[PDB]
Amino acid sequence: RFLKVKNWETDVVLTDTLHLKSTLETGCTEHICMGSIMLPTKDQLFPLAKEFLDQYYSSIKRFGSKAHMDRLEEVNKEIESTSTYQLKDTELIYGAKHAWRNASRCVGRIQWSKLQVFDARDCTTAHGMFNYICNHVKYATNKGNLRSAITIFPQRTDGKHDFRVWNSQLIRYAGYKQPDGSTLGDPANVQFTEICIQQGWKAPRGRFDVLPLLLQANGNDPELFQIPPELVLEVPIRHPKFDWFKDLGLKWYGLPAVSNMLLEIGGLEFSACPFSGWYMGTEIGVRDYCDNSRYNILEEVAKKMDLDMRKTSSLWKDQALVEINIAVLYSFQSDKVTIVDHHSATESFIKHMENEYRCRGGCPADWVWIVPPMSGSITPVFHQEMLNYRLTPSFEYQPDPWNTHVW
Amino acid sequence: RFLKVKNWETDVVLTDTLHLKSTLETGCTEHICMGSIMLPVRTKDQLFPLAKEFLDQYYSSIKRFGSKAHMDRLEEVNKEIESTSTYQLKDTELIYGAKHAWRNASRCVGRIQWSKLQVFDARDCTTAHGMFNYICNHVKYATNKGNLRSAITIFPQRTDGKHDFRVWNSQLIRYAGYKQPDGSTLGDPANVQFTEICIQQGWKAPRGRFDVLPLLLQANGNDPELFQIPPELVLEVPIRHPKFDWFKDLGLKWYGLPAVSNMLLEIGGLEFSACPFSGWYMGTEIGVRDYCDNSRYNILEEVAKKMDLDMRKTSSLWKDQALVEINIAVLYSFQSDKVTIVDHHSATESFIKHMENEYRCRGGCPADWVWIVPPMSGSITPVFHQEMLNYRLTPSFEYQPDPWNTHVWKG
Ligand code: HEM
Ligand code: HEM
Ligand SMILES: Cc1cc(N)nc(CCc2cncc(N3CCOCC3)c2)c1
Ligand SMILES: Cc1cc(N)nc(CCc2cncc(N3CCOCC3)c2)c1
Ligand SMILES: C[C@H](O)[C@H](O)[C@H]1CNc2nc(N)[nH]c(=O)c2N1
Ligand SMILES: C[C@H](O)[C@H](O)[C@H]1CNc2nc(N)[nH]c(=O)c2N1
Ligand SMILES: [Zn+2]
Repeated sequence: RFLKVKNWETDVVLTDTLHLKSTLETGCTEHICMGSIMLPTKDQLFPLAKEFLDQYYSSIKRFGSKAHMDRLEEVNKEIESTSTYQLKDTELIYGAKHAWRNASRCVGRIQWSKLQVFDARDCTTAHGMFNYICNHVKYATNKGNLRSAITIFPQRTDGKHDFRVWNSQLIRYAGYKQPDGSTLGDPANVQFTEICIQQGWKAPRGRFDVLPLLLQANGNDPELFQIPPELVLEVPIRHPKFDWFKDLGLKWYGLPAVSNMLLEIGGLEFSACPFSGWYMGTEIGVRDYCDNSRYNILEEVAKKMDLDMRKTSSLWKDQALVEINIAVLYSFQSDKVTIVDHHSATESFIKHMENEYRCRGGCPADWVWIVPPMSGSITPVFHQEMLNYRLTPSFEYQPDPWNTHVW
Repeated sequence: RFLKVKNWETDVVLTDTLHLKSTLETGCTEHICMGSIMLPVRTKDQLFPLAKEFLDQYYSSIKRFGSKAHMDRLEEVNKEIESTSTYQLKDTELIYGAKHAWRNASRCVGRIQWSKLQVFDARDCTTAHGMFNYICNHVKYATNKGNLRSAITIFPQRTDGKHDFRVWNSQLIRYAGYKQPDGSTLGDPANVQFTEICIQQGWKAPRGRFDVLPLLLQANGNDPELFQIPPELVLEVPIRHPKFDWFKDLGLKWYGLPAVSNMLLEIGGLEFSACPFSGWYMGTEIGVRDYCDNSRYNILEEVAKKMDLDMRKTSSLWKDQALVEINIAVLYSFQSDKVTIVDHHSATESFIKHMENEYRCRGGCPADWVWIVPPMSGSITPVFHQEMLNYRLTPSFEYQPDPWNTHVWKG
């Protein structure tokens, strides 16, 4: 019931007690572990609201106060009457920050308290949504000095009036299938890129075409909008030692901005809540560039290095992987765009974890996602035992809109 | 109940039904995953169900379930239990059992080799000297002049737990580690405590950086005895790099034979507390963990210095750059000396094929992702993108406490 987590590199042991407040289920059972699986009414709503407001007033050292009691009362009133309720701005801000704080797969949570929250609950149209997203992007990019932010659109009602951003990130490159069987651009977006064209997008059929936004307001049909290019800060990729690198023609964007998740606060569901921070180097260089199902350029970089690609045991893949990540980190720092290497980030997360164990009594963490895709065991998170469980408020996954949307 | 696992690189989906035959716990609950946690006297009462369950498996595998041969064996075992509180495995059962323990080892990326395991029955062993001889023969056979062969040696099973056989070493071959007055460490930091135990037990320590530890062997619950493995039986590989001539000057070498000796083999309710098993190394085990862990030989610094990497900011990825060269060197050295070894790309690719095969013919393959995924270059191996189910089948290898923490000293 009270749990121990050991670091095996430093022998340090923390005691987790926060997990006893775990509400949601994990997929796992006493018989089977699923830690590596990617995705496993009025009555319902009242307790959910109470649990939240309780922890809120607790955080502000005003638990059991009349302000607490009165709010619990008032929210209770509003639910019995309207079958839902609205969050005060302070609650909303607390809720968003805490959903990040509870994101077990996020290595960047040491920054959790410095989240800019833009309240877009007054939004009513796709054009209104577009305005808010543009402003989000601009605030967050900040000429390269990136800042964490979330923009929150109206909460779900009867499920027929959902607000959705159909893109998975605010900023991604298009994917096109070629007649010659291969793929141009980003293969991960071939379907979304189809839907865009299917909805009227004029694709320049290039390799790094910033996708248009597809915005759905109030359960309506989704509309297309192009982000002003001047707001999409991109970084050309060069190597600090290999001149030929530039010739590969690689660039990537500076703003990672997740837009398809569902924010749940106090039993309320915010289906459109795009949020952004800044990249860890490996996300781009390792995943985006070198994954087979992506830009998959390892072979090309390897050939320009003239490494022996005759036998896997020359580790040419690994050698190429390193230069590529060296270059990505190099380009961003050169262009003065915020980015963090996997060493510094994981070290930050260790400090954060210790902080959370000390001031909160634990920190839900998912080892499978915290450990970077390269160099895993030379980072301190590798040797860190972690406990995974789900606390609310939270970001949850949600189905792709196109499967759901009644047209 | 069916369970689906997906590969996100290939979209190959698999169905698990094998998890239904799982009985042991995992550590996880509906409200917590402990999947990244490293660690999660038996009566006639629970013993016979365990016996029966095993013998049913065994006779299914040889296509003789429900046979008279099957039934007589059950009644044989039953009577042996109620009259002697334990029972003895036939040799055929012991072999079947050890192979399956490996096959069920959810943390082992090397399980594709599981059917080819030489099993040495050391159950007639009664003394430490007898243990030394068995272990020496295991090492000689397994090493096979560098053309390594998988093997396991099985010593007598636990009885009342007051007469255990144990190998006190964690691996049959390992380098000493000595803590110095100034706080630093000579040798392998992982083995400091064991080295001390040995030294206390009368081992004369050469005190170098690559001293092969002696065997500390407990037979029948008696106090353990020291034995030195004959050096001619200890295959070692000088580490050098194919491009970097200064690399040999680092003075590194490693032993060829990975051989785990502190685990507990459970078959049909029987506990075999001494069961050293060995295979061959995956490159990263040496080049990533043994050399580059902070709490091990920690040569990342020096290698990076000699490559003259930019070590002022970690953003140069000097740590990663050096890590790769060390692993290239480990592979290059073993291959050049014709000592069997596998790189992490070949190993994980093979495990993936094995796994898919296990799903088809067997209905599943329990796998611990946290352990299967290699400790460098993780996402450019196919296992990174593979959803895996973890659960516990028997027979199995279990951890067991260190013997110096439980042993009752005789004198
Ligand atoms: C500020 C710097 C940030 C860094 C360095 C960072 C880093 C990461 C990384 C590396 C992942 C792993 C996902 C993958 O590799 O595919 C991740 C996931 C995640 N991050 Fe953070 N992030 C940052 C900001 C944020 C912010 C501002 C939020 C929310 C307010 C957030 C919420 C999440 C969530 C919910 C996930 C899990 C998403 C999923 O399940 O796919 N992150 N983050
Ligand atoms: C023959 C080639 C083999 C290879 C390449 C191999 C590879 C590995 C690796 C890399 C690990 C994880 C090690 C680590 O944490 O550093 C492992 C774990 C394991 N292997 Fe294998 N192995 C092989 C043979 C065997 C054999 C013959 C057995 C038993 C008969 C076996 C049983 C196990 C067990 C029980 C574990 C879990 C160890 C632990 O929890 O500490 N392996 N294997
Ligand atoms: C804010 C942020 C910063 C950062 N450095 N990295 C990410 C991760 C982006 C990201 C990571 N993993 C899965 C998704 N998807 C969108 C959510 O649904 C699954 C796919 C997105 C997000
Ligand atoms: C047989 C075999 C082959 C191979 N290539 N690699 C290993 C490594 C097994 C291994 C890895 N890590 C810790 C332990 N220990 C044994 C259990 O107790 C802790 C030490 C064992 C074993
Ligand atoms: C905390 C975590 O479980 C621990 O560091 C594990 C992670 N994965 C591992 N994987 C392997 N192969 N070997 C290990 O020792 C570990 N250690
Ligand atoms: C199958 C496996 O769970 C899948 O590849 C996971 C593994 N770990 C990950 N870790 C991060 N950071 N991001 C990911 O997308 C994944 N994918
Ligand atoms: Zn689990």
